[PDB]
Amino acid sequence: KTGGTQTDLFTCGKCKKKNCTYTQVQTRSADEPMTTFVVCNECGNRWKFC
Ligand SMILES: [Zn+2]
Repeated sequence: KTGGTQTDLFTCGKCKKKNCTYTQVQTRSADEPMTTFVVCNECGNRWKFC
């Protein structure tokens, strides 16, 4: 009950598995382009990629 998709491109930094979700948002406006964040659906370890 969050707003992301199961992608499994990056591993977590704890559970060391492949069940991470990512979202592609672009901070303030849709003309100030994308940022890719990756969040583990398992323990909740999150980091970014861009
Ligand atoms: Zn984790």
